[PDB]
Amino acid sequence: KLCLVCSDEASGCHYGVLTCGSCKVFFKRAVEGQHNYLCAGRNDCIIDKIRRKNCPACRYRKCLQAGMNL
Amino acid sequence: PKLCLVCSDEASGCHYGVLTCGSCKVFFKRAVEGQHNYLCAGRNDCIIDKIRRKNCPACRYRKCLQAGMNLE
DNA sequence: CCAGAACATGATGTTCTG
DNA sequence: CCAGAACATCATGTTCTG
Ligand SMILES: [Zn+2]
Ligand SMILES: [Zn+2]
Ligand SMILES: [Zn+2]
Ligand SMILES: [Zn+2]
Repeated sequence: KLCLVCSDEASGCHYGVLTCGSCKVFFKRAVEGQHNYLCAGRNDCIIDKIRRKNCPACRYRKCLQAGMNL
Repeated sequence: PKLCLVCSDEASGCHYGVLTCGSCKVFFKRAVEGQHNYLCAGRNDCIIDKIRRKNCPACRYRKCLQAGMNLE
């Protein structure tokens, strides 16, 4: 039921992992994109339904640690 | 000189009482009028510079107020 | 049911206007 | 020179399509 990356309502098993739709397409664009994402914090941001917008670097990192893969 | 007191980018002039760049100018005005409720994902002390200022509206808004920005 | 594209919408930053 | 609106361009998220 819950996205393992942002804890929003999950939609299905995506890229190996139970995630929401927004996290699905974020992760695909991160991996297949340039993107030199820079954290404004300490590389340990909270990733929420809301706070996931704030830090792509941490969102992407949390995706990987969740086992998201192509 | 001159530098934005909010994000350290080049200031374009004195806006809402403070030396700021144009982007911080419109950001502030947008924030003090808008919805908004912003949430920090870090520890309420994010680095706000030209690079990172898009990351944390909450901290950028905070720096705007600390610098003394206001509508009058 | 899922990947990937598309189509809205959001958030931002520069330019134009008063 | 500055405020506010308008325009353009993102990043993000939902819906359509394979
Ligand atoms: Zn998610
Ligand atoms: Zn971060
Ligand atoms: Zn600024
Ligand atoms: Zn912050």
